[PDB]
Amino acid sequence: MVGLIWAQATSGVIGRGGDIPWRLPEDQAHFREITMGHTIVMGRRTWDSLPAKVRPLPGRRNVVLSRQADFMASGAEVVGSLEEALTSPETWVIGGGQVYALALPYATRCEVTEVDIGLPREAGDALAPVLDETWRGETGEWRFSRSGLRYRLYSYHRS
Ligand SMILES: NC(=O)C1=CN([C@@H]2O[C@H](COP(=O)(O)OP(=O)(O)OC[C@H]3O[C@@H](n4cnc5c(N)ncnc54)[C@H](OP(=O)(O)O)[C@@H]3O)[C@@H](O)[C@H]2O)C=CC1
Ligand SMILES: COc1cc(NCc2ccc3[nH+]c(N)nc(N)c3c2C)cc(OC)c1OC
Repeated sequence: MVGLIWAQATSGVIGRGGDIPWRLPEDQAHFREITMGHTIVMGRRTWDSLPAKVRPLPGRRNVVLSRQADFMASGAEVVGSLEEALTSPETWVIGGGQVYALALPYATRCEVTEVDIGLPREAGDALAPVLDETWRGETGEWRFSRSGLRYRLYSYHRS
């Protein structure tokens, strides 16, 4: 099984300036809950985007895609392709616009957090992948963060 998990603004924006344009602790919790104890796959840029104190992501087998051969990611496995990175029976892809798009054709689950912030898609934005008609979605209800950010959860699966 290969799962994708991400948090996006309604517009599909997941990242800008090498960072995420919001803070939603409830989403961190969700991300942590789902990926804990599993293999995670992330782009080199996601790795670099991780605050120092949560890299490698504790409690998960960290795998980082990079084309750079000298690239070292302390406490993670650096690999040069998705197919070397998808070796584990249940891998969560957590890891970058570029990487969701590579990983998409292999995935059978997605966990999406939608954050209710108006943020136009911009050139350079890391963006969420589009799920075509092969996918079946379950949409959760809007909630309010302790921080007043409205957000909701979607779960997607397919044959
Ligand atoms: N809201 C959320 O859920 C998401 C938030 N984000 C945000 O997304 C952004 C990062 O995403 P993005 O900018 O798209 O970068 P990515 O995380 O998708 O990683 C891009 C890097 O991954 C490597 N990679 C790309 N595809 C391949 C391939 N086919 N073979 C070998 N290596 C490959 C390259 O590494 P290299 O250049 O070293 O060769 C490339 O530079 C950041 O802003 C981050 O904060 C991060 C994850 C989750
Ligand atoms: C800037 O501060 C932080 C930034 C990040 N970025 C990576 C990150 C953040 C939210 C996420 N939310 C979902 N639904 N899925 C993901 N794939 C995801 C990822 C991959 C992760 C952190 O901890 C996990 C953190 O501090 C705790």
